[PDB]
Amino acid sequence: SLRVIDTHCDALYKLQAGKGKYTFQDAEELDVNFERLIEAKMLLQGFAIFLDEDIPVEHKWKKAVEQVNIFKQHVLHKGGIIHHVKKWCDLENLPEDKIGAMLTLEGIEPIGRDLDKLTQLLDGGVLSVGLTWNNANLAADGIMEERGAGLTRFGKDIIHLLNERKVFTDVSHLSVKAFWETLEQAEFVIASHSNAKAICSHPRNLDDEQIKAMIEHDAMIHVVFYPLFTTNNGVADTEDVIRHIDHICELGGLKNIGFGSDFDGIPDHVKGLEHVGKYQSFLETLEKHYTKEEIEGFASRNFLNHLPK
Ligand SMILES: CC(C)C[C@H](N)P(=O)(O)C[C@H](C)C(=O)O
Ligand SMILES: [Zn+2]
Ligand SMILES: [Zn+2]
Repeated sequence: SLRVIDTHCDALYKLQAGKGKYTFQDAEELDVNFERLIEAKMLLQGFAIFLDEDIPVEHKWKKAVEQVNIFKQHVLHKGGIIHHVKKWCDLENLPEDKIGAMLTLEGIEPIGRDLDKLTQLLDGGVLSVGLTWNNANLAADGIMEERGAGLTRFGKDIIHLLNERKVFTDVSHLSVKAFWETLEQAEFVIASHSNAKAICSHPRNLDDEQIKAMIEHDAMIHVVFYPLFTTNNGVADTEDVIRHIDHICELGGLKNIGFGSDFDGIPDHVKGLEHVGKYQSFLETLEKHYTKEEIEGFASRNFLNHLPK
């Protein structure tokens, strides 16, 4: 078996929505739960902070802080084993009996116009920040906004702070224009959950030009287990996920590929990747296609080679 790094799940959004109905220990309805993370042999799971687009502007910060509190109270020190990775040394020094968990921020909506709110989140240990979800916000346009604009000054100022703090700038969800501008501005670039658009043409995916640029930037691309972004017909299994891995390798990105499941953030599943406990069976499926060294690259080593430094 091999340890796993997965950059993106929406367990916090789901736990929050559940209103106490879900036990993180073992709830079957949670794609990511304690028992399943153990089964996965998880090394590091990214937990996104994300609010429904319908949480009003005046409550977004409160609800985000609530998610951070859910993380601290119900995820963290689960089994004593879940260990909060708040800085990159925490991961590099992680005890072998621990499973690392980091916070990431999916769109800067919760900070309003206040950079100090972002500072608070970074101090709290957020290690990757997506400037946008799908919508227009004060930092940039996300991919679903028809205007498709790039970065605002605020967006640029945010990226500068991220660079300074050795935090990833996450391009998943950005408009095409914001993507290109972000590559010029950001020092530590990741796509925490995006697939290849040549293989599945959803606008949420990255085209060949974008993928080549990511590689040139020495960025990480973390493939996502959502059938809608995996196959054009919307029905997908693990071999279909591998077609994206193949494609990125073909574009020169063997060492730039990781996993970003989007577990708990998706209405249906890739067959064979129904929940995070399926990870080990998926890695063995990979053995028909790639060497153990290459698979270890996808599972953890690529990400580990790209920590902000
Ligand atoms: C919690 C649900 C509603 C939204 C998630 N934050 P998502 O990560 O945006 C899932 C989606 C398919 C995507 O990645 O585009
Ligand atoms: Zn998410
Ligand atoms: Zn998302």
